[PDB]
Amino acid sequence: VYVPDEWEVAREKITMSRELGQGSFGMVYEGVAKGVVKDEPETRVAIKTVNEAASMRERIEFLNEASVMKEFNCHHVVRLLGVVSQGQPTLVIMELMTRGDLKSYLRSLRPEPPSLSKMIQMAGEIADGMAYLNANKFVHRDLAARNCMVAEDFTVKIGDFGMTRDIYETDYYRKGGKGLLPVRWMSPESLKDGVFTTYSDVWSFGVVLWEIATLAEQPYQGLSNEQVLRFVMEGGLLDKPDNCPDMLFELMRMCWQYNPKMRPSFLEIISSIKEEM
Ligand SMILES: CC1(C)C(=O)N(c2ccc(S(=O)(=O)C(F)(F)F)cc2)C(=O)N1Cc1ccnc2ccccc12
Ligand code: NI
Ligand SMILES: [Zn+2]
Repeated sequence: VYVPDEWEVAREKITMSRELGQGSFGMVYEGVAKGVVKDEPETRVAIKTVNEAASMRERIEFLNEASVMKEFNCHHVVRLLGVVSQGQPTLVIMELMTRGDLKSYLRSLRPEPPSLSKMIQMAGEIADGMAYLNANKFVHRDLAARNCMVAEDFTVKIGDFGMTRDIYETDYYRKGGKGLLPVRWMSPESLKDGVFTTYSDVWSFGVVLWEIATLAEQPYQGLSNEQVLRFVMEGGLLDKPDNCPDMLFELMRMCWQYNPKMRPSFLEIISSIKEEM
């Protein structure tokens, strides 16, 4: 069960354009929306949707994951703008991040070195969103560059585009043939016991920093999914990226302490980069 509220907006006011990709519950689109932002008759939006052919309790699961965003007010987490629970298909409308996911954005820079400054900006802008989420008692459990989102001004925001895009099929393993797992981005304790925490979010952040420093290479390129498990669970780590600044590899290491209680908080990460400006 879900009860509509003041977030509800009318299907009429929402246009869909070109598709953005396959979501957990449906296709996702680019669009425009009216009367959803103050002094702004039109607003470009991401329209997340459901397949008419999905369960009623999956249309309920879909809405109650958007109900979590109603609580948030951080400029580094992608903004919930409205809901359309009434009728078919069921929609959520969000802030449109006009440069898409951090992984495509970094990959688009290969054939052209980004400055320590810019890499440390991006790093602080990810760590701000995550600090907020961790404090509003939210564990991302799929923090990766492909789940960060980039604004027209190049500011980075935490988002989540699910585990279902064709484009990043390499980044997921159906372990034991169960559900998809982003094994390359997972803490040793997430891999062994299925323990997701703030602290395992800090591990995924270490791998995002690696992704920024490598321009989104595949972590542990040349190991199989089962070989990644073995390597990380026995205390293995990623190598210093080529041309990696000292300050940014030391962040990485901190985030990859085997003992979760040894990794720093996002709050401590922000403090740590702040004494570097
Ligand atoms: C799938 C879609 C629409 C979505 O629902 N979320 C999302 C954002 C935040 C949360 S959240 O607040 O729970 C937390 F904590 F995870 F951050 C949960 C889900 C995206 O990021 N999305 C992708 C997306 C969004 C905006 N502009 C895009 C432009 C180009 C390509 C994709 C774009
Ligand atoms: Ni900021
Ligand atoms: Zn379900």
